[PDB]
Amino acid sequence: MSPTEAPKVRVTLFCILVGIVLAMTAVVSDHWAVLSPHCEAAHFGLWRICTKRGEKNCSYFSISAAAISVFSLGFLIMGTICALMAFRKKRDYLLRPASMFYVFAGLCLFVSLEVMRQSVKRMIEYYYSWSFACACAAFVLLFLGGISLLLFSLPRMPQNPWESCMDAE
Repeated sequence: MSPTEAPKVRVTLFCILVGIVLAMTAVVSDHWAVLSPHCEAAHFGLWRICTKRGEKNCSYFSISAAAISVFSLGFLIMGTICALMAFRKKRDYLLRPASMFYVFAGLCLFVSLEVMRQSVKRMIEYYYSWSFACACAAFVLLFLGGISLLLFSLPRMPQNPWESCMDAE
């Protein structure tokens, strides 16, 4: 009850509940780039590429980011299964891996972010408004709500000569 029902571990776990959906806001919305030739204004994403002058023509062609963000979504889903099952049956050891997959799901958007930047750099201007700063707020959420959940579930630095990690109870 001490590492799983403390409020400092549930403020963090509710914070991941924000970043679980903001990284889902990014992975469906294709709004994190603006092609601006000057009409051929196109808005890039992972899955659909839509050129807007209504003449809303959304289609596909980017593959790297898409493939990389199967792992960012999937890892998060797997992480939840460790985290949803670690609040019951008095097991708290289980949470330790749940904090691993949220760092990974954090860092598998950050490849995605870097992968999407190259596409806009190789292809007329660039501007991101709606879903780069979404995912750069779900990167920084999942990457840092994962490391803090880790240190809020690893026991403590021992602080005394007698104490040891994995110390009884």
